[PDB]
Amino acid sequence: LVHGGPCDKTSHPYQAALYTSGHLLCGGVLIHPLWVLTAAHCKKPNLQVFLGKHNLGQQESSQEQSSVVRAVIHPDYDAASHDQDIMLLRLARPAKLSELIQPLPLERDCSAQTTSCHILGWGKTADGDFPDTIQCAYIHLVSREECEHAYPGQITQNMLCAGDEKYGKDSCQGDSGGPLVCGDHLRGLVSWGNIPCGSKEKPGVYTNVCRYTNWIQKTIQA
Ligand SMILES: CCOc1cccc(C(=O)Nc2ccc(C(=N)N)cc2)c1O
Repeated sequence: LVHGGPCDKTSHPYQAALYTSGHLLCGGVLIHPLWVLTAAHCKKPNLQVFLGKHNLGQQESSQEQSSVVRAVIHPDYDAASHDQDIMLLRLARPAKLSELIQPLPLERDCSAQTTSCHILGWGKTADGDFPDTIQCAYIHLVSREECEHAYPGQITQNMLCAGDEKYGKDSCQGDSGGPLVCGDHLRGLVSWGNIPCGSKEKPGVYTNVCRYTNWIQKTIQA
């Protein structure tokens, strides 16, 4: 995450850290004790999910680790365009809830009125390094028309755009699959955007979570 700052220790109980080969790969969102939502392009071998983490460089009393027993990629995910960039991970060990481990409810209304939004993650910062402490930033949803102008022919109905006019606060590599939170609800998942990261003109592109209500519920209940 670029141009942000360290999160408040108690503000992100839904945040998951996804690892492969002992290295951080992606972000994720806890949505049920047994399920974590992430981006479909985060599919890698033997994913290890860490909940209750704030600082990746230290062992924390609140942390809970679990392997993945099932990875469910949306049937219509298109890797080249990032269309339908969503995947459900079933935990081997269900999340033991605490003040620092809680699910985040989903935004089910695609026409939800404008609320305060924020992004978070252990992705690439402004200096180009990967931080040990989770970063946070307030951003705003960008109109579909302005986003279409930024990325001609690339924005689908399964995508949302958000960014920051002032400093270009934006998500980056490592934050993928992490949450775009609007009014204490999951509005989006970090998917793609400007390289190098920065949203002053080209906003961050997020999976439009409201579109996947039926698919998520059908997968969890299957
Ligand atoms: C499975 C690991 O995932 C990745 C691997 C390689 C590259 C990326 C990446 O560049 N992602 C990204 C770019 C821009 C924005 C943005 N500016 N909003 C967000 C994410 C990646 O996620």
